[PDB]
Amino acid sequence: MDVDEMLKQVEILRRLGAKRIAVRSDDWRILQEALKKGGDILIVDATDVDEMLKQVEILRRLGAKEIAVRSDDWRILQEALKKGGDILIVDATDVDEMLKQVEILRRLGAKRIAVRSDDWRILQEALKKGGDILIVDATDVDEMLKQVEILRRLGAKEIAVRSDDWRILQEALKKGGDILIVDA
Ligand SMILES: [Cl-]
Repeated sequence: MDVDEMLKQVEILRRLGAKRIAVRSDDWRILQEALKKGGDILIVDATDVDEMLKQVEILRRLGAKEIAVRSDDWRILQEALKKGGDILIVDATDVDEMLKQVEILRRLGAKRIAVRSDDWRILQEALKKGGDILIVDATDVDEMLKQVEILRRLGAKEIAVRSDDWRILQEALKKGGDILIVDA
């Protein structure tokens, strides 16, 4: 998720010093509120190609300087690359499929690729292949801390934690995670 709850979360996280806050939502209304409220990255959820391109253009005309497009369909991500979306968020399931998806995106000139996976094995292979942002899907506070910490001493320079619970994201802020991804 709700607008007043997302604003409240963003405000609390910013008042705790979060320097990179992402707001994820399938509703254009929430994301426009987050931009106005100062959210750093707007994460456009998986939608149709026509609706994704229309939302990207208006977020950009409204002043979004960091737009992320999330999609499991590689067609959307390329069309968002071409439109100029800033972060391409790969939500793949198969390992060898992910590095395949990442490699074409990078050859096409994607300068900011994010890989999203609850499986730490995929995220490491993404770190190996040079993905720019590792998006950890959280579930347990001590499990996320473990994954964040291993990823960090593996050399991950940009770690994002995704959670719908303010508890996990504050722990990720406390632990030094780079991007806090407010789920809605
Ligand atoms: Cl995401």
